[PDB]
Amino acid sequence: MPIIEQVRAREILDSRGNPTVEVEVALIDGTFARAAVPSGATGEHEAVELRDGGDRYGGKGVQKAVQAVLDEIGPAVIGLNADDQRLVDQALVDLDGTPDKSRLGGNAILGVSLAVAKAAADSAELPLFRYVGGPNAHILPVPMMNILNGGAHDTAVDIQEFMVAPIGAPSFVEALRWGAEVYHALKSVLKKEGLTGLGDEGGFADVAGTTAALDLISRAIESAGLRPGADVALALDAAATEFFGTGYVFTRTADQMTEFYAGLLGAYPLVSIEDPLSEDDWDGWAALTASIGDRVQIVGDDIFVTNPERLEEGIERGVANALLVKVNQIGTLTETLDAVTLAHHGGYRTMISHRSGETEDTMIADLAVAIGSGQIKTGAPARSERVAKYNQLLRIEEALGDAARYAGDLAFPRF
Ligand SMILES: [Mg+2]
Repeated sequence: MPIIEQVRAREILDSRGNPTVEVEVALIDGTFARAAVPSGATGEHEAVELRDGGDRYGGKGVQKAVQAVLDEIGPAVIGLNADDQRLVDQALVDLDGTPDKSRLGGNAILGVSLAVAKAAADSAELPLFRYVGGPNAHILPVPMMNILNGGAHDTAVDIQEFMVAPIGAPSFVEALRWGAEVYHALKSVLKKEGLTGLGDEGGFADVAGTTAALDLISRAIESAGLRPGADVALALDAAATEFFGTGYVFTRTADQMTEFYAGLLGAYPLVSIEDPLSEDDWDGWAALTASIGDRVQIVGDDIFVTNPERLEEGIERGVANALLVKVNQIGTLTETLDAVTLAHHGGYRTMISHRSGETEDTMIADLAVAIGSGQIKTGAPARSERVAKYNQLLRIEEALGDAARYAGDLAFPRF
Protein backbone atom coordinates (compact mmCIF):
# COMPACT_ATOMS: atom_id res chain seq x y z
CA MET A 1 0.00 0.00 0.00
CA PRO A 2 0.71 3.85 -0.13
CA ILE A 3 0.20 3.72 3.65
CA ILE A 4 2.69 5.87 5.55
CA GLU A 5 4.57 3.67 8.10
CA GLN A 6 7.57 5.83 9.30
CA VAL A 7 8.34 9.58 9.09
CA ARG A 8 11.90 10.47 10.38
CA ALA A 9 13.85 13.77 10.19
CA ARG A 10 17.44 14.86 9.97
CA GLU A 11 19.28 18.12 10.37
CA ILE A 12 21.39 18.81 7.16
CA LEU A 13 23.04 21.84 5.53
CA ASP A 14 21.92 23.77 2.43
CA SER A 15 23.94 25.43 -0.39
CA ARG A 16 24.71 28.39 1.99
CA GLY A 17 25.89 25.85 4.56
CA ASN A 18 23.00 26.47 6.92
CA PRO A 19 20.86 23.80 8.63
CA THR A 20 17.67 22.65 7.03
CA VAL A 21 15.23 19.85 7.46
CA GLU A 22 15.48 16.49 5.76
CA VAL A 23 12.34 14.27 5.91
CA GLU A 24 12.52 10.48 5.24
CA VAL A 25 9.03 8.80 4.77
CA ALA A 26 8.67 5.00 4.75
CA LEU A 27 5.59 3.62 3.03
CA ILE A 28 4.37 0.19 4.10
CA ASP A 29 4.84 -1.19 0.53
CA GLY A 30 8.60 -0.71 1.27
CA THR A 31 9.07 2.64 -0.41
CA PHE A 32 11.54 4.94 1.54
CA ALA A 33 11.93 8.51 0.14
CA ARG A 34 14.15 11.49 1.06
CA ALA A 35 13.20 15.17 0.68
CA ALA A 36 14.97 18.37 1.67
CA VAL A 37 13.73 21.81 2.40
CA PRO A 38 15.51 25.03 1.39
CA SER A 39 15.25 28.21 3.51
CA GLY A 40 16.75 30.69 1.00
CA ALA A 41 15.90 33.58 3.40
CA THR A 42 11.09 36.40 4.26
CA GLY A 43 7.76 38.25 4.57
CA GLU A 44 4.90 38.02 7.08
CA HIS A 45 2.73 36.56 4.29
CA GLU A 46 5.24 33.69 3.57
CA ALA A 47 5.07 30.58 5.87
CA VAL A 48 7.17 30.65 9.08
CA GLU A 49 10.30 28.38 9.22
CA LEU A 50 10.66 26.81 12.75
CA ARG A 51 14.28 27.72 13.50
CA ASP A 52 16.07 27.08 16.76
CA GLY A 53 17.87 30.33 17.50
CA GLY A 54 20.67 30.12 20.08
CA ASP A 55 24.39 30.08 19.30
CA ARG A 56 24.17 26.62 17.73
CA TYR A 57 24.74 27.22 13.93
CA GLY A 58 24.28 31.01 14.47
CA GLY A 59 20.59 30.58 15.38
CA LYS A 60 19.92 28.70 12.14
CA GLY A 61 19.30 25.36 13.88
CA VAL A 62 16.60 23.10 12.67
CA GLN A 63 16.50 20.73 15.62
CA LYS A 64 13.11 21.80 16.75
CA ALA A 65 11.66 21.32 13.29
CA VAL A 66 13.20 17.89 13.18
CA GLN A 67 11.92 17.03 16.67
CA ALA A 68 8.54 18.52 15.72
CA VAL A 69 8.51 15.92 12.84
CA LEU A 70 9.36 12.82 14.93
CA ASP A 71 7.22 13.82 17.93
CA GLU A 72 4.01 15.06 16.25
CA ILE A 73 3.83 15.04 12.41
CA GLY A 74 5.17 11.46 12.21
CA PRO A 75 2.59 9.85 14.36
CA ALA A 76 -0.12 12.14 12.87
CA VAL A 77 0.67 10.90 9.31
CA ILE A 78 1.76 7.31 10.01
CA GLY A 79 -0.75 4.71 8.73
CA LEU A 80 -2.44 6.98 6.08
CA ASN A 81 -2.08 6.49 2.32
CA ALA A 82 0.50 8.70 0.62
CA ASP A 83 -1.65 8.61 -2.51
CA ASP A 84 -4.16 11.01 -0.95
CA GLN A 85 -1.83 13.99 -1.12
CA ARG A 86 -4.71 16.45 -0.48
CA LEU A 87 -5.73 14.54 2.62
CA VAL A 88 -2.21 14.14 3.99
CA ASP A 89 -1.35 17.82 3.28
CA GLN A 90 -4.63 19.05 4.98
CA ALA A 91 -3.96 16.72 7.91
CA LEU A 92 -0.44 18.19 8.22
CA VAL A 93 -1.94 21.70 7.81
CA ASP A 94 -4.43 21.37 10.71
CA LEU A 95 -2.08 19.50 13.07
CA ASP A 96 0.11 22.62 12.95
CA GLY A 97 -2.80 24.88 13.88
CA THR A 98 -1.82 28.32 12.55
CA PRO A 99 -2.06 30.54 9.47
CA ASP A 100 1.76 31.05 9.30
CA LYS A 101 2.50 27.29 9.81
CA SER A 102 4.38 28.71 12.81
CA ARG A 103 3.69 26.02 15.43
CA LEU A 104 5.14 22.91 13.67
CA GLY A 105 7.27 24.96 11.20
CA GLY A 106 6.68 25.22 7.48
CA ASN A 107 10.14 23.73 6.92
CA ALA A 108 8.99 20.60 8.74
CA ILE A 109 5.46 20.62 7.26
CA LEU A 110 6.58 20.89 3.57
CA GLY A 111 9.29 18.28 4.21
CA VAL A 112 6.53 15.84 5.26
CA SER A 113 4.32 17.05 2.40
CA LEU A 114 7.04 16.30 -0.16
CA ALA A 115 8.50 13.08 1.22
CA VAL A 116 4.91 11.76 0.95
CA ALA A 117 4.52 12.54 -2.78
CA LYS A 118 7.96 11.03 -3.42
CA ALA A 119 6.91 7.76 -1.86
CA ALA A 120 3.43 8.11 -3.45
CA ALA A 121 5.11 8.05 -6.88
CA ASP A 122 7.75 5.37 -6.14
CA SER A 123 4.72 3.38 -4.92
CA ALA A 124 2.91 3.75 -8.22
CA GLU A 125 6.10 3.29 -10.24
CA LEU A 126 5.86 6.71 -11.67
CA PRO A 127 8.72 9.12 -12.07
CA LEU A 128 7.77 12.08 -9.74
CA PHE A 129 6.98 14.37 -12.72
CA ARG A 130 4.54 11.85 -14.28
CA TYR A 131 2.86 10.83 -11.02
CA VAL A 132 2.18 14.33 -9.63
CA GLY A 133 1.40 15.68 -13.13
CA GLY A 134 -0.46 12.64 -14.47
CA PRO A 135 0.62 11.38 -17.93
CA ASN A 136 -0.06 14.33 -20.28
CA ALA A 137 2.76 16.20 -18.48
CA HIS A 138 5.59 16.40 -21.07
CA ILE A 139 6.68 20.07 -21.16
CA LEU A 140 10.37 20.52 -20.46
CA PRO A 141 10.76 24.14 -19.24
CA VAL A 142 12.83 27.08 -20.48
CA PRO A 143 15.77 27.36 -18.11
CA MET A 144 15.79 30.92 -16.71
CA MET A 145 19.46 31.17 -15.66
CA ASN A 146 20.65 33.97 -13.30
CA ILE A 147 24.09 34.58 -14.83
CA LEU A 148 24.67 37.94 -13.11
CA ASN A 149 23.64 38.62 -9.50
CA GLY A 150 23.12 42.39 -8.76
CA GLY A 151 21.86 45.11 -6.43
CA ALA A 152 20.54 43.75 -3.14
CA HIS A 153 23.18 40.90 -3.29
CA ASP A 154 27.32 46.89 -3.94
CA THR A 155 23.83 48.07 -4.74
CA ALA A 156 25.48 49.44 -7.90
CA VAL A 157 23.43 47.52 -10.45
CA ASP A 158 20.04 47.95 -8.79
CA ILE A 159 18.61 44.83 -10.61
CA GLN A 160 18.90 41.70 -8.42
CA GLU A 161 18.88 38.92 -11.06
CA PHE A 162 19.88 39.05 -14.73
CA MET A 163 18.67 35.90 -16.62
CA VAL A 164 19.53 34.12 -19.94
CA ALA A 165 16.45 32.29 -21.42
CA PRO A 166 17.31 29.99 -24.47
CA ILE A 167 13.76 30.08 -25.85
CA GLY A 168 15.13 29.39 -29.37
CA ALA A 169 16.53 25.97 -28.52
CA PRO A 170 15.09 22.89 -30.28
CA SER A 171 15.28 20.78 -27.10
CA PHE A 172 15.88 21.22 -23.40
CA VAL A 173 19.21 19.33 -23.91
CA GLU A 174 20.33 22.06 -26.29
CA ALA A 175 18.84 24.86 -24.21
CA LEU A 176 21.00 23.60 -21.24
CA ARG A 177 24.03 23.58 -23.48
CA TRP A 178 23.46 27.15 -24.67
CA GLY A 179 23.08 28.48 -21.17
CA ALA A 180 26.23 26.78 -20.03
CA GLU A 181 28.10 27.74 -23.23
CA VAL A 182 27.02 31.38 -22.61
CA TYR A 183 27.59 31.46 -18.88
CA HIS A 184 31.15 30.21 -19.77
CA ALA A 185 31.49 32.86 -22.51
CA LEU A 186 30.55 35.61 -20.01
CA LYS A 187 33.24 34.10 -17.79
CA SER A 188 35.58 34.80 -20.80
CA VAL A 189 34.22 38.31 -21.41
CA LEU A 190 34.62 39.38 -17.81
CA LYS A 191 38.00 37.58 -17.47
CA LYS A 192 39.47 39.70 -20.29
CA GLU A 193 37.84 42.83 -18.71
CA GLY A 194 38.66 43.87 -15.10
CA LEU A 195 35.24 42.55 -14.12
CA THR A 196 34.95 36.45 -11.70
CA GLY A 197 33.95 34.94 -8.29
CA LEU A 198 30.54 33.21 -7.91
CA GLY A 199 27.38 34.43 -6.05
CA ASP A 200 24.77 32.47 -3.98
CA GLU A 201 23.07 30.96 -7.04
CA GLY A 202 26.26 30.47 -9.15
CA GLY A 203 25.73 33.96 -10.65
CA PHE A 204 28.72 36.27 -11.22
CA ALA A 205 29.11 39.69 -9.50
CA ASP A 206 30.69 46.71 -9.26
CA VAL A 207 28.72 47.80 -12.41
CA ALA A 208 27.56 50.98 -14.25
CA GLY A 209 23.84 50.09 -14.03
CA THR A 210 21.10 47.93 -15.58
CA THR A 211 22.39 48.77 -19.16
CA ALA A 212 25.91 47.56 -18.38
CA ALA A 213 24.48 44.17 -17.37
CA LEU A 214 22.50 43.83 -20.56
CA ASP A 215 25.36 45.22 -22.67
CA LEU A 216 27.57 42.61 -21.03
CA ILE A 217 25.27 39.65 -21.60
CA SER A 218 24.28 40.61 -25.20
CA ARG A 219 27.98 40.43 -26.01
CA ALA A 220 28.40 37.12 -24.17
CA ILE A 221 25.54 35.64 -26.25
CA GLU A 222 27.18 36.89 -29.48
CA SER A 223 30.60 35.73 -28.17
CA ALA A 224 29.10 32.26 -27.52
CA GLY A 225 27.82 32.23 -31.11
CA LEU A 226 24.15 32.64 -30.35
CA ARG A 227 21.87 35.43 -31.55
CA PRO A 228 20.23 37.40 -28.72
CA GLY A 229 16.43 37.12 -28.99
CA ALA A 230 16.13 34.35 -31.57
CA ASP A 231 18.45 31.87 -29.83
CA VAL A 232 18.75 33.25 -26.28
CA ALA A 233 16.33 35.90 -24.85
CA LEU A 234 16.92 37.94 -21.62
CA ALA A 235 14.89 38.53 -18.45
CA LEU A 236 15.18 39.88 -14.92
CA ASP A 237 13.98 39.99 -11.39
CA ALA A 238 14.13 43.63 -10.31
CA ALA A 239 12.84 42.79 -6.82
CA ALA A 240 11.57 46.33 -6.83
CA THR A 241 10.58 46.21 -3.12
CA GLU A 242 14.39 46.45 -2.64
CA PHE A 243 14.65 49.77 -4.57
CA PHE A 244 12.03 51.10 -2.08
CA GLY A 245 7.95 57.50 1.23
CA THR A 246 8.15 56.82 -2.54
CA GLY A 247 11.36 54.73 -2.93
CA TYR A 248 12.36 54.07 -6.56
CA VAL A 249 16.11 54.44 -7.14
CA PHE A 250 17.25 52.26 -10.09
CA THR A 251 15.43 58.45 -8.90
CA ARG A 252 12.00 57.31 -10.27
CA THR A 253 8.28 56.63 -9.38
CA ALA A 254 6.17 53.56 -10.41
CA ASP A 255 4.85 55.24 -13.60
CA GLN A 256 8.29 56.88 -14.07
CA MET A 257 9.89 53.43 -13.49
CA THR A 258 7.48 51.79 -15.99
CA GLU A 259 9.29 54.03 -18.52
CA PHE A 260 12.71 52.74 -17.38
CA TYR A 261 11.36 49.22 -18.11
CA ALA A 262 9.79 50.42 -21.36
CA GLY A 263 13.29 51.53 -22.41
CA LEU A 264 14.85 48.18 -21.75
CA LEU A 265 11.76 46.42 -23.32
CA GLY A 266 12.39 48.12 -26.71
CA ALA A 267 16.06 47.30 -27.38
CA TYR A 268 16.95 44.24 -25.34
CA PRO A 269 14.87 41.06 -26.06
CA LEU A 270 13.26 40.83 -22.66
CA VAL A 271 10.96 37.78 -22.26
CA SER A 272 9.97 38.45 -18.64
CA ILE A 273 10.34 41.10 -15.91
CA GLU A 274 10.08 39.90 -12.28
CA ASP A 275 8.93 41.88 -9.25
CA PRO A 276 8.88 45.32 -10.81
CA LEU A 277 7.22 48.02 -8.64
CA SER A 278 7.50 46.67 -5.09
CA GLU A 279 5.31 44.01 -3.42
CA ASP A 280 2.46 45.99 -1.79
CA ASP A 281 2.39 48.90 -4.36
CA TRP A 282 -0.84 47.74 -6.03
CA ASP A 283 -1.09 51.00 -8.07
CA GLY A 284 2.35 50.36 -9.67
CA TRP A 285 1.32 46.83 -10.79
CA ALA A 286 -1.84 48.09 -12.57
CA ALA A 287 0.20 50.88 -14.27
CA LEU A 288 3.02 48.48 -15.15
CA THR A 289 0.31 46.01 -16.43
CA ALA A 290 -1.23 48.82 -18.46
CA SER A 291 2.13 50.09 -19.68
CA ILE A 292 4.06 46.95 -20.68
CA GLY A 293 1.26 44.36 -20.19
CA ASP A 294 1.43 42.68 -23.61
CA ARG A 295 5.06 43.41 -24.67
CA VAL A 296 6.69 41.52 -21.75
CA GLN A 297 5.70 38.81 -19.25
CA ILE A 298 5.37 40.38 -15.78
CA VAL A 299 5.82 37.92 -12.91
CA GLY A 300 5.14 38.29 -9.17
CA ASP A 301 7.81 37.03 -6.75
CA ASP A 302 7.40 38.83 -3.40
CA ILE A 303 4.08 40.51 -4.37
CA PHE A 304 2.26 37.20 -4.49
CA VAL A 305 4.51 35.23 -2.11
CA THR A 306 3.05 32.07 -3.72
CA ASN A 307 -0.09 32.64 -1.58
CA PRO A 308 -3.43 32.02 -3.38
CA GLU A 309 -5.30 34.74 -1.41
CA ARG A 310 -2.88 37.44 -2.64
CA LEU A 311 -2.67 36.00 -6.25
CA GLU A 312 -6.52 35.78 -6.41
CA GLU A 313 -6.55 39.52 -5.52
CA GLY A 314 -3.83 40.27 -8.06
CA ILE A 315 -5.63 38.25 -10.79
CA GLU A 316 -9.01 39.81 -9.95
CA ARG A 317 -7.39 43.27 -9.49
CA GLY A 318 -5.24 42.69 -12.61
CA VAL A 319 -1.71 42.79 -11.16
CA ALA A 320 0.83 40.97 -13.33
CA ASN A 321 0.32 38.18 -15.88
CA ALA A 322 2.38 35.34 -14.28
CA LEU A 323 3.44 33.99 -10.82
CA LEU A 324 6.70 32.80 -9.38
CA VAL A 325 6.06 29.51 -7.52
CA LYS A 326 8.07 28.87 -4.35
CA VAL A 327 7.00 25.70 -2.66
CA ASN A 328 8.53 26.59 0.69
CA GLN A 329 6.56 29.87 0.76
CA ILE A 330 3.24 28.09 0.85
CA GLY A 331 4.24 24.94 2.77
CA THR A 332 2.42 22.04 1.07
CA LEU A 333 2.35 20.37 -2.26
CA THR A 334 -1.43 20.35 -2.51
CA GLU A 335 -1.55 24.08 -1.57
CA THR A 336 1.26 24.61 -4.13
CA LEU A 337 -0.55 22.72 -6.90
CA ASP A 338 -3.68 24.76 -6.01
CA ALA A 339 -1.54 27.85 -6.59
CA VAL A 340 -0.62 26.49 -10.05
CA THR A 341 -4.20 25.32 -10.89
CA LEU A 342 -5.78 28.61 -9.66
CA ALA A 343 -3.42 30.57 -11.85
CA HIS A 344 -3.93 28.13 -14.76
CA HIS A 345 -7.76 28.34 -14.52
CA GLY A 346 -7.08 32.14 -14.54
CA GLY A 347 -4.37 31.76 -17.25
CA TYR A 348 -1.34 33.42 -15.63
CA ARG A 349 1.86 31.59 -16.72
CA THR A 350 3.92 29.73 -14.10
CA MET A 351 7.61 29.99 -13.21
CA ILE A 352 8.75 27.39 -10.70
CA SER A 353 11.64 28.89 -8.69
CA HIS A 354 14.42 27.89 -6.37
CA ARG A 355 15.65 29.61 -3.21
CA SER A 356 19.10 30.97 -2.41
CA GLY A 357 19.61 28.18 0.09
CA GLU A 358 19.09 25.05 -1.99
CA THR A 359 19.90 21.36 -1.72
CA GLU A 360 20.91 18.48 -3.90
CA ASP A 361 17.10 17.79 -4.01
CA THR A 362 15.82 17.99 -7.56
CA MET A 363 12.09 17.71 -6.96
CA ILE A 364 11.60 21.20 -8.46
CA ALA A 365 12.79 19.79 -11.82
CA ASP A 366 10.05 17.13 -11.80
CA LEU A 367 7.51 19.48 -10.26
CA ALA A 368 8.02 22.11 -13.06
CA VAL A 369 7.44 19.51 -15.82
CA ALA A 370 4.48 18.03 -14.04
CA ILE A 371 2.76 21.44 -13.79
CA GLY A 372 3.94 22.14 -17.31
CA SER A 373 4.97 25.61 -16.25
CA GLY A 374 7.17 25.94 -19.44
CA GLN A 375 9.60 27.95 -17.31
CA ILE A 376 11.98 27.05 -14.48
CA LYS A 377 14.20 29.48 -12.58
CA THR A 378 16.87 27.39 -10.90
CA GLY A 379 20.09 29.40 -11.36
CA ALA A 380 23.32 29.57 -13.24
CA PRO A 381 24.94 26.51 -14.69
CA ALA A 382 27.37 26.58 -11.76
CA ARG A 383 26.76 25.49 -8.21
CA SER A 384 25.59 21.80 -8.36
CA GLU A 385 22.55 22.50 -6.11
CA ARG A 386 21.63 24.42 -9.26
CA VAL A 387 22.95 22.01 -11.89
CA ALA A 388 21.47 18.87 -10.30
CA LYS A 389 17.98 20.22 -11.22
CA TYR A 390 19.28 20.75 -14.68
CA ASN A 391 20.72 17.24 -14.97
CA GLN A 392 17.47 15.92 -13.58
CA LEU A 393 15.66 17.72 -16.35
CA LEU A 394 18.08 16.14 -18.81
CA ARG A 395 17.00 12.68 -17.52
CA ILE A 396 13.29 13.45 -17.50
CA GLU A 397 13.50 14.56 -21.15
CA GLU A 398 15.46 11.36 -21.71
CA ALA A 399 12.77 9.38 -19.99
CA LEU A 400 9.92 11.08 -21.91
CA GLY A 401 11.24 9.74 -25.23
CA ASP A 402 9.43 11.18 -28.22
CA ALA A 403 6.75 12.42 -25.86
CA ALA A 404 8.97 15.24 -24.68
CA ARG A 405 8.37 18.88 -25.91
CA TYR A 406 10.55 21.97 -25.02
CA ALA A 407 8.47 25.05 -24.26
CA GLY A 408 11.01 27.31 -25.92
CA ASP A 409 9.44 30.19 -27.86
CA LEU A 410 5.87 29.12 -26.91
CA ALA A 411 6.99 29.54 -23.24
CA PHE A 412 6.80 33.31 -23.77
CA PRO A 413 4.36 34.43 -26.52
CA ARG A 414 5.52 38.05 -26.78
CA PHE A 415 8.94 38.65 -28.35
MG1 LIG B 1 13.62 37.90 -6.32
